[PDB]
Amino acid sequence: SNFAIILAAGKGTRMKSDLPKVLHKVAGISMLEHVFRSVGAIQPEKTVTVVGHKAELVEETEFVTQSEQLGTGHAVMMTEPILEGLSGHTLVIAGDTPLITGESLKNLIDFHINHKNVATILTAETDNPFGYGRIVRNDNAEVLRIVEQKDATDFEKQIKEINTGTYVFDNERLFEALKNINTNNAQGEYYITDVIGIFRETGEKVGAYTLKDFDESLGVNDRVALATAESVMRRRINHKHMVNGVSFVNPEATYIDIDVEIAPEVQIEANVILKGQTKIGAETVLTNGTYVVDSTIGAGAVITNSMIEESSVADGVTVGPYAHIRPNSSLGAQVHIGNFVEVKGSSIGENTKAGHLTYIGNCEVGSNVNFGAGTITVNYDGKNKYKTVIGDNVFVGSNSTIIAPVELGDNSLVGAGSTITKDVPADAIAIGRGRQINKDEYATRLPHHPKNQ
Amino acid sequence: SNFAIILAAGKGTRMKSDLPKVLHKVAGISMLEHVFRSVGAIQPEKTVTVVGHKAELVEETEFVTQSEQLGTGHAVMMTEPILEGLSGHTLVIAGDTPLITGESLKNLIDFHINHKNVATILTAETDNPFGYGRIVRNDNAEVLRIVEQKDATDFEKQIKEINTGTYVFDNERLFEALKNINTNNAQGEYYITDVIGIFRETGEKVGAYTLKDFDESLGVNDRVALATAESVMRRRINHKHMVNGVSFVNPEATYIDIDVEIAPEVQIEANVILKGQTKIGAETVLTNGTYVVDSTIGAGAVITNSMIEESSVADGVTVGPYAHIRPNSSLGAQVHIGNFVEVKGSSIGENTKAGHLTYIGNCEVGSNVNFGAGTITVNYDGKNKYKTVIGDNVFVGSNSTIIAPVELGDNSLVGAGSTITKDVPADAIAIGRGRQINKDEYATRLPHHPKNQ
Amino acid sequence: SNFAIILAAGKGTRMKSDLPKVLHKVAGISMLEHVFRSVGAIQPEKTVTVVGHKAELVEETEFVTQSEQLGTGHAVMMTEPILEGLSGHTLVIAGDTPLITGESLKNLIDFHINHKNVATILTAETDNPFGYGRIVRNDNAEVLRIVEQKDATDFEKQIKEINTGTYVFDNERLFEALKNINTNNAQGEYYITDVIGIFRETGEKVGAYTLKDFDESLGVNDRVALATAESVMRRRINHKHMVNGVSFVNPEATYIDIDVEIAPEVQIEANVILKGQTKIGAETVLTNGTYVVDSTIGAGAVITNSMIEESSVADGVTVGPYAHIRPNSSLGAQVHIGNFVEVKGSSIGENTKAGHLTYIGNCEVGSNVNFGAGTITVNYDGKNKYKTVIGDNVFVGSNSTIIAPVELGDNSLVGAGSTITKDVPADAIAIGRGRQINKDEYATRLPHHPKNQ
Ligand SMILES: CC(=O)SCCNC(=O)CCNC(=O)[C@H](O)C(C)(C)COP(=O)(O)OP(=O)(O)OC[C@H]1O[C@@H](n2cnc3c(N)ncnc32)[C@H](O)[C@@H]1OP(=O)(O)O
Ligand SMILES: CC(=O)SCCNC(=O)CCNC(=O)[C@H](O)C(C)(C)COP(=O)(O)OP(=O)(O)OC[C@H]1O[C@@H](n2cnc3c(N)ncnc32)[C@H](O)[C@@H]1OP(=O)(O)O
Ligand SMILES: CC(=O)SCCNC(=O)CCNC(=O)[C@H](O)C(C)(C)COP(=O)(O)OP(=O)(O)OC[C@H]1O[C@@H](n2cnc3c(N)ncnc32)[C@H](O)[C@@H]1OP(=O)(O)O
Ligand SMILES: [Ca+2]
Ligand SMILES: [Ca+2]
Ligand SMILES: [Ca+2]
Ligand SMILES: [Ca+2]
Ligand SMILES: [Zn+2]
Ligand SMILES: [Zn+2]
Ligand SMILES: [Zn+2]
Repeated sequence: SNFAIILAAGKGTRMKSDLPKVLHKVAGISMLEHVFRSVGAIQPEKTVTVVGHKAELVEETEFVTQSEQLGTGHAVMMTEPILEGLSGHTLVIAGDTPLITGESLKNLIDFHINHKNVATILTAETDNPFGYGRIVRNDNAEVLRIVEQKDATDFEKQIKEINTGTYVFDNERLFEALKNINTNNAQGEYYITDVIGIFRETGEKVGAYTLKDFDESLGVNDRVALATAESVMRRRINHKHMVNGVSFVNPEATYIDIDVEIAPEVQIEANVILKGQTKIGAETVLTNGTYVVDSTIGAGAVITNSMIEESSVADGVTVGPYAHIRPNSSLGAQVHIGNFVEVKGSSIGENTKAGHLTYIGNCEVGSNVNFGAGTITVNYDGKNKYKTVIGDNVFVGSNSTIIAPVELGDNSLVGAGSTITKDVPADAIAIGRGRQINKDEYATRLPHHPKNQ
Repeated sequence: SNFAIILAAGKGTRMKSDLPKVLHKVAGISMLEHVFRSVGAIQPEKTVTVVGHKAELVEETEFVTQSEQLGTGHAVMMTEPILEGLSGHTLVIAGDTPLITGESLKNLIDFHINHKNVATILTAETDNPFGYGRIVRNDNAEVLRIVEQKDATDFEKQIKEINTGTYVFDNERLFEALKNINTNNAQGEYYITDVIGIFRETGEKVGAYTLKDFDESLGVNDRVALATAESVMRRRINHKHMVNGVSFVNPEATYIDIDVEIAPEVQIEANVILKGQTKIGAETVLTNGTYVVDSTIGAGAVITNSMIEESSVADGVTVGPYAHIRPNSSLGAQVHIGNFVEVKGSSIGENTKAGHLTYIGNCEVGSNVNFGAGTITVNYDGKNKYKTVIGDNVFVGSNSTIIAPVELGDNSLVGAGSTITKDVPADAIAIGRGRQINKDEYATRLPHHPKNQ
Repeated sequence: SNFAIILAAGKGTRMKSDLPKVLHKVAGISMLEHVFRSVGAIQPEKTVTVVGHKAELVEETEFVTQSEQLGTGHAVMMTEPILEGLSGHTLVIAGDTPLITGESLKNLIDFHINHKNVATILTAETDNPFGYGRIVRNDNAEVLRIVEQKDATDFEKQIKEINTGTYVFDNERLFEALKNINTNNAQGEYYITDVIGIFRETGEKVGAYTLKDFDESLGVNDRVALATAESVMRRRINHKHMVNGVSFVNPEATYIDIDVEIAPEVQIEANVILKGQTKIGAETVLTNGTYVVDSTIGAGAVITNSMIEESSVADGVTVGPYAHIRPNSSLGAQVHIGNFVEVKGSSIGENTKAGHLTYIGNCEVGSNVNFGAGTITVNYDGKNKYKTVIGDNVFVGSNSTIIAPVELGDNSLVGAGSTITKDVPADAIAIGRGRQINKDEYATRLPHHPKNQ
């Protein structure tokens, strides 16, 4: 009953990009993927995407290639093999209108079914319709035709209802009308709007469903329009989170990707970034500058101005300010990671604290461990990485240098300032540092001394 | 002459919160506290706040409890014991309209006094009055009644003047009208708007004072409206600071709490956060990402992308970028705290420099001290914290580990890379590190060496 | 044919500033410099700037001083010596209207030439013209006069076309009309608008060119208007970059100075700051919080939440998060600078890595060097700075302390935790640290041990 054609071969010159236009991201997914999601709401039996140059990349729906730019008519014709003969209602939508909703496309197909139209145009009203196709209606307010700006009479220029370039067609007629135009065109290019002209010649019924919101119809041709799309999608996402019980200091300046999940009672300061497959648990606090990519954060956590990537963070964890949790990290329940701390490829057990100026790389760390300020786990020799194992209740002295592969046994202490080259037994202390020597009056000889300035 | 009732027991379902609705913060204080401040402008002899569930928490004005949700009429009746019999003008205001100003409530009470009204409604005009109570006026433009959306005739739906749910009543009549409705209601619930209906029955004079600004009347029911309130209050606060001589790169994206004080000639970049009892002195520069909580900052300071909490910062101080001044710190005149430095529970004397990768905790530090990059004050043994005392003109070597409790005497130098376990006399040097040994050609054996890749 | 007078002596009381008003910056240059750039579009033979108090500072165009505030008429008269007698069209513009474009001033002078006017007023339409001079036209819609608010009839108050205080005059008449007013004034002050009154007395032809955009005419009197000017100029700059192929997550919250150059295909997250003579190469990624001053960044770089000042960054470089590249640094091709790293006054050769918690100051560093986490180059003795030279393929051990002046030879390794006081030959290792000693069961005696809590 329902088919979908997505036009993804249109010109992208004004993007000034080596990336095909429809692959440019809005809130973490391509414009094309936003259109795939809205198209999904009509439950189409077949979906055909028409691509052009760099087809391989877009493919890397059913796909067909448009090798030559001969207009939207030729584009739609590239789906003839797959859709010719079939009965039911065929949506034609651009890959560069990512703000059109599933609700809008459901209401388009229903309106078309409703009025037994051969074609239905998705229209919208704007007070500045310059450049757009105008929807011409009669006394009875039925759709007669689409008039382009260049063809518009001064009276027609007054028309505020415009063509969004989104349509539903009776599938059978659509492929019949295109062949007609193609063969009798006396010209190379042809346009999906040419089919509306043919239906006018035959008196076949064409209708228009108007979007309440003109801004939903945005067709992205450049990075100005890309940023407008980002602004609308950001507002849409953040609105949903607020209705679901998430507080935002500033939802106009908080950057949350389309698939991020956020539990009720979360508080988000301005200028928080959440990306990819990120999940935030109940009552967690995210402060200004926090940046989370493809990570799970538990309940009752506080992430202060920190960057967390491809990692798991348990309930009650405190991170920051200015901490970096790098890929394949796990922070256990109630872990504290303080300022200027980097964790990479490491598991950290519950209640463990690394408060300051510390690097934990390729470590397996137990519960109730304390990392002194300035602790470095040394994991790399210039060719290979080595694992360090740290047991429960270990006290790693400030400014210590732990050279993997070593094991620090349960309850051990590393003396502050120590270089550790060998395993430390459970309940031992290890000390690897110079003994302090004091030299009376020697500072009087040195350039910092007041007596020497 | 003036009384005030604050309705703080209304439903909060759409907030999706375990915190009562009116306690949700806007610019650093509860919505209820914003209403207490606007109510203060009418100098009320008595102020009564009606609370519901979690009453203890809101209490933790005079307070009365509404154990049962029987409507705003029952809410106002919970103040009968305290206000019954008294003469003068009684403001009724919701705890969830935090944008209404003192100026607006002064102009409401004056307008009511003016026209010897028995009731005055605070009204506003909007082009989308759907859902609101409509204010019905006559040829003479006097207020006849309030008509709810569900009762509105199609002609009444056209009315753009709405009820904000803020009122002034002649106190005597108000408690008389409520008893009447309560006893003869033939129903459980009753509404403050029911009193306006009764005055219509008796021909008692009801007037309306219209807000110039409809957006001032916002009643917060969800976190969408909470963020709108934050946006308006942020704009209001930042406007006041700009008129008072504070420059903002972007006042729509700068987050300054309601009671923060900012001297003239301060320059604030976008995305600065100032919270609580914070004070900023003249000509100080705050750069993007700066976050200050409950701190005093002097004149001619430059805070670059740094977090400062419960601390005092003197004139001429430079902090950042990426520094953390933690609670109970004092930075003396012209102190420099550079990148990746944490100061906690420490006093730092004038002209002292800690430029890099340093932790200063539980230290008393003198004037003209230099902390080398990588210096750690070690203050914690896993149970107790210990104090370090550092004298004037001390040179603390890079990458040194100072294990409290020790004293570094005036003009002393700690050798770079030293572990310090013992006091250092004034004018001494202390060195606690291994002597360098060179091994010819040994690097040729190791995995980093080009010859081994 | 074209002359320009810039009025830069007007009152600045509402700025609450010791800096003269026109020197306040918008997007990295003074409001006066924005006006110099728009004035440049008319190719003036002579440009005269009238300054007042702190004249020296504005001077630190031709300049003339207005020692006494006797109005804009007296201001323009201070240019009589330089412009008296000359023929051609004289632009009069304020130093505090920085949003007026070159295109607008070209269209003003052309319109004036066009209609052989003796005067032309730059006008604009607003729905709130309160306080402004009204432009009075006739049936034929010719400009009769300028009427100030205080002189306006109720009919004249309705006029929405306002005086922006920008003009073109026939130079000869202008200086003749001013002398007339000055001598016969019976008063101290006189106004450029008084010249329009005189032309009305003589029937000399006065015309008005209307700005399409009223907001372009903003005259900055306070820091509220300064921030509005910042908002418009930020939008203008960011629009140009987007049309030129730069992606912005949020162009309303990205802070790019007027002369910053940005290659096509650059991606900029929200809350990026680019200042001064900054240049960004093709396909470079700048993430949230990045702050660049007077620096060149190559192609295919990724700057993650980092501050880069007066430095050069080659192609392929990765910086951050939370790195600080300080003045007179150079990062060679494919260099990696990781979290909590500071580079100052240092050259770093290609493919060199400093991933963590490192300070590199006054160093000459070769290619394929590895800095271990926690490495400190010690460059300062409290009086003088010293240079360290590091060769190619050097492996600088984690937590090492390199005390300048030393040279680390090609392919050398410094043992982790080492203090280095002496040169290290090429292909050597250097070790300067305590040997690890383990003490069985000693941790059982210490306060961290579970058995002691
Ligand atoms: C900034 C923050 O995050 S704060 C939190 C971090 N906290 C810390 O880093 C605190 C770490 N504390 C230390 O390093 C301490 O110096 C300890 C706990 C190592 C000192 O312990 P003490 O038992 O008081 O030291 P003490 O001088 O008694 O020495 C203990 C043993 O080690 C030996 N020893 C001491 N110093 C050295 C050395 N440099 N080399 C070899 N052996 C040594 C002693 O001879 C003694 O052995 P013995 O009993 O066989 O003779
Ligand atoms: C990154 C930044 O922030 S830069 C700013 C920070 N600046 C610094 O950290 C600079 C610190 N400078 C140092 O550590 C220096 O190495 C000093 C100043 C300690 C070196 O001083 P010098 O006097 O040149 O050292 P010198 O080798 O002469 O040794 C002085 C004394 O200490 C002794 N000594 C030297 N090294 C050691 C050691 N490892 N253990 C014990 N004693 C030692 C010497 O024997 C000599 O004593 P003696 O005269 O009784 O024989
Ligand atoms: C966190 C990150 O960024 S990870 C990346 C950073 N990576 C690093 O920092 C790794 C650095 N690695 C090291 O420091 C290592 O300990 C090395 C590579 C110094 C150890 O090398 P090895 O050759 O295994 O050490 P080994 O114990 O064999 O000692 C080598 C020589 O030095 C001597 N030596 C060892 N320790 C010391 C010492 N403390 N003092 C003096 N000499 C010493 C040995 O006696 C031997 O000499 P000899 O052959 O004449 O007797
Ligand atoms: Ca389009
Ligand atoms: Ca260190
Ligand atoms: Ca309400
Ligand atoms: Ca002005
Ligand atoms: Zn990262
Ligand atoms: Zn903090
Ligand atoms: Zn800097």
